[PDB]
Amino acid sequence: APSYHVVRGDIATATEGVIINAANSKGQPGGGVCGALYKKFPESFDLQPIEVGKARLVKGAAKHIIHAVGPNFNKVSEVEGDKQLAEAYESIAKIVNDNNYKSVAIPLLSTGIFSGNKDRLTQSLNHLLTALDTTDADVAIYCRDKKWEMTLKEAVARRE
Ligand SMILES: Nc1ncnc2c1ncn2[C@@H]1O[C@H](COP(=O)(O)OP(=O)(O)OC[C@H]2O[C@@H](O)[C@H](O)[C@@H]2O)[C@@H](O)[C@H]1O
Repeated sequence: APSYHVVRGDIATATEGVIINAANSKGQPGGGVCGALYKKFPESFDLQPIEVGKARLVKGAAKHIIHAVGPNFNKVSEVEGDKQLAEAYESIAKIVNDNNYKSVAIPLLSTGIFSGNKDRLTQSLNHLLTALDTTDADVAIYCRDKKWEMTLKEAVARRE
C-alpha cells in the first residue's frame, strides 16, 4: 500500500493528469468537475456509450483520462446502487492496476446531484476505499468545501 489523502483544490489542475469523469452510459456529458476537465483536457475525450459501472480509458494531447458511468442514484435501489458504486470503483481499480497508474487524481463518483439529489460522500468514500483494498495506487482524493473536506476524513475515520 502507498497512501490515500483528501486534497482541497481542483482535479482539472492535478499533476498526475490521470483523472476520472462522471460520464453517463449514453456517453452524453455535463457537469462541474466535467466542465473543469474540459478547461484542462479538451483534446482528450472520445465520449462513447459505456456500460453501467464500467469505463473507457482515453488518450489525448497531454494526458490520459478515464470516462466512467456514475449512475443517477435516484433511479436505482440503495443496496443495488451501492453494489454499482463498488463496481464503478472496482472496474476503475482494474484499469488503474492494468495501465500501471501508481498514483491517480481521483474524484467522488455520483454522490451529489447525481445521487438521490443529496450528498452521500462518506458512503462513496467507503466504496472508493473498498475497490482500493485490492490496489497499490496512491490517491489524491479531491474536494471543494471545508465541510465536504472534513467529510472525506470522517469517512476514513470510520476505517481507522
Ligand atoms: N474541479 C473539481 N475538482 C475536484 N472536485 C470537485 C471539483 N468541482 C467539484 N468537486 C467536488 O465534487 C462534488 C461536485 O461534483 P461535480 O462537480 O458536480 O461533479 P460532476 O462530474 O461534474 O457532476 C456533474 C453533475 O453535477 C452538476 O455539476 C451537474 O448538474 C451534473 O448533473 C463536490 O463535493 C465537490 O467537492
